[PDB]
Amino acid sequence: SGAIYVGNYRVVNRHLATHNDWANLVWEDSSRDLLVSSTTAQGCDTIARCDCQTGVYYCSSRRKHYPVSFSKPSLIFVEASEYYPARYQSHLMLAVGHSEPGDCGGILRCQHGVVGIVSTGGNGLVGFADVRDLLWLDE
Ligand SMILES: CSc1cn(C)nc1NC(=O)N1CCC[C@H](C(N)=O)C1
Ligand SMILES: [Zn+2]
Repeated sequence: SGAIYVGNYRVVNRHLATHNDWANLVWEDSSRDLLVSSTTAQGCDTIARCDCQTGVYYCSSRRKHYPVSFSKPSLIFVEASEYYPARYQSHLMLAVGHSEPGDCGGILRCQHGVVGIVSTGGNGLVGFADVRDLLWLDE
């Protein structure tokens, strides 16, 4: 679990969104596993606006942060699960790192701010749903 709080927005993995998230929906994209909902309070997370390929992510299954090199956002095939059939997930970045399903939501950050959230894994790899292209999170 985990979310990004910036302005009047909350960003979560779409597969982990709540009834409140869906009843306060701004935008959602199943192909990216993202869902953004509105909030009453003001969030102060800075979103990175960069092309960084290095950063640090929070791994809840180890109660530890890990430094990673990660790939450019792209269309990567993702196995079927209880939330989605087998499909290509877009805007996904992979890195060599430990992850388990409950890790989804963990933030990935570089020196410029929040890069994205843990969204996929398996086989000694971890995938992050990129949010840097969502410029409207600031306006
Ligand atoms: C949840 S990350 C993970 C780590 N391991 C070992 N296995 C993992 N499971 C996954 O990759 N997914 C299950 C939850 C939804 C994900 C998606 N975005 O389609 C796919
Ligand atoms: Zn950066």
